[PDB]
Amino acid sequence: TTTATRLTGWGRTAPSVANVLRTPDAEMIVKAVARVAESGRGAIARGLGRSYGDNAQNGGGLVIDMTPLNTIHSIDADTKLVDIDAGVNLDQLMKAALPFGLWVPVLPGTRQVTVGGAIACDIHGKNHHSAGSFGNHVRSMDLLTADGEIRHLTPTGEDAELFWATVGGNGLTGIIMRATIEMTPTSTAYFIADGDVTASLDETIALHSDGSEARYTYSSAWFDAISAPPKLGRAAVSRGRLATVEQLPAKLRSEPLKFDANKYTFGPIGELWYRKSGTYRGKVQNLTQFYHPLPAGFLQYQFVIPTEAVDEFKKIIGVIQASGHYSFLNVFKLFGPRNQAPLSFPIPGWNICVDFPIKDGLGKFVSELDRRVLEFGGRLYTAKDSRTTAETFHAMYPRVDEWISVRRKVDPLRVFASDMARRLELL
Ligand SMILES: Cc1cc2nc3c(=O)[nH]c(=O)nc-3n(C[C@H](O)[C@H](O)[C@H](O)COP(=O)(O)OP(=O)(O)OC[C@H]3O[C@@H](n4cnc5c(N)ncnc54)[C@H](O)[C@@H]3O)c2cc1C
Repeated sequence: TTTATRLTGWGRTAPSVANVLRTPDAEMIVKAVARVAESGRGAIARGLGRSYGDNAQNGGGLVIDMTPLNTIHSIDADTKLVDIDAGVNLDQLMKAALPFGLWVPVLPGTRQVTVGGAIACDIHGKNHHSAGSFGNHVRSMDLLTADGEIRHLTPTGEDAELFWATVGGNGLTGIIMRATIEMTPTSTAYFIADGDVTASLDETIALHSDGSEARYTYSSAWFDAISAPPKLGRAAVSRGRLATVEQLPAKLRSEPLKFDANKYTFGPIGELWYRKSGTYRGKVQNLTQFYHPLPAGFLQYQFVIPTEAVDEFKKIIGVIQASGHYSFLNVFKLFGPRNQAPLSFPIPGWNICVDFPIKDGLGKFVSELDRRVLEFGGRLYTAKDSRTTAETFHAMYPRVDEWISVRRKVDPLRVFASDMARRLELL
C-alpha cells in the first residue's frame, strides 16, 4: 500500500523519508488513518508539494498523497458553488469552471496547488486586499479526523472553531477529503490592468496609501531590493480588475471565457524605457500576461509587517539591501483585512517575498530578519519557511495557544504530525 519515499518541499531542502500512500480510494485512506490511530509518528496529508517548507512531510511516519483524489463532483453557476475532491488542483478547477462564467476566488503564484493545500495554507493572491484569502471562500469541507470519523465543517454555526483551525492549520487537524467553494462570477477570462512605475521606496509606499488601491481588485508589484537608496524600493506596479465582455476588443468578444540585456540597459535610456513600458492604462491581458509574469540553491523568505508600522517596514528593507545578500525577484503587496483563522498568515500590512542565493552567513542573517519581523509585529509564512524557531513562530502568532487547544480536542493521540509540527512545536 505504501512506499518508502524521500520527500522535500519545493525548496529541495531538509529531506526526510516517509511511507507514502498514494490511492484514489477514499476508504483506503480512512483505514490508513484508522491504522496509524491504533498504533507512533502519526500521519500528514500531502498535495502537489508546492509549499517550500517541511509542512507536507513526516520523517519516519506516514504521508498520504491526496492528488489521485481529484474528482470535480459538481459546478453550479446559479449558486456559484463548486464541490470538489481535495486533490483537485486550481488549474484543473480554473479550466472546468470558466465555461460557467466562474472564477477561482483566490489564485496563488502557481496554479499547481491542490484545494486541500490552498485551505491548509490559507493561501493569498493579488486580490487579497479586496477578496481575503482562500479560507474566506470555503463554504463547507469534510475533514477526516483522528477518530476515523468524517466531520462536515462550515464557517458558521457548530464546529466553526474546528473549521477555522483547519484553515491555515497545515494539515494538523486531519485530512480534508472534500470541499465546497464559492466562486466569483465573471463574464471574461481577461483583465483590465493599469501599470505604474515608481523611482523609490518612499514613492512605492505613497502610491499604496493614497487611496487608489480601492479602485482595483487585483494589485501587486515587482520590487527593487538590491539598489542603494534612493533607488531602493522602486517598483513596477500592476493593478487591475477582471474585464467585462464589453471591454474586450472585437477579436476576443466571440470567445470571452476561453483560456488558451544591451549596452543601454543600466543607463538613462533604459531607465526611460522601463519607465515607459511599465506605465499604461486600460490594457487587457489574459491570465498568463497579468498573473504569470514568467530552482536549486535559493532561500525563499516572505513576511508581512502591520500597516501602521510603515517606518519599521522601510527599516527592514534597508537592512536587506545593505546585507550583501542580493534578491532580484521581489514581490510586494499591501494585504487587506485578516480572517478568523488563528494560524492564518495574512494581516493588513506590507507584504514581500524575496529570494536569496544560498551563501555564507545567510542562515544567521535570516534569523536576524526573523527577529526584526517579530519585533515589528509581523510574521512569516509557513508555506515559505523551513528554518525559523518555535519560539519565534509562537511569538509571531499570538493565537497559537488558542489554536493548539483546538488541535488537542480533535487529536488527543497526536495522530496527525509533520516535520514542521515538531520543529514549530505545534504537535
Ligand atoms: C512558485 C510558487 C509560487 C507560490 N505563490 C504563492 C502565493 O502567491 N501565495 C501563497 O499563499 N502561496 C504561494 N505559494 C505556496 C503554495 O500556494 C502553498 O504552499 C500551497 O499550500 C501548496 O499546495 P500543495 O497542494 O502543493 O500542498 P503541499 O505543499 O503538498 O502541502 C502544504 C500543506 O497543506 C497540507 N495539505 C495538503 N493537502 C491536504 C489535505 N487534503 N488535507 C489537509 N491538509 C492538506 C499539507 O499537510 C501541508 O501542511 C507558492 C508556491 C510556489 C512553489
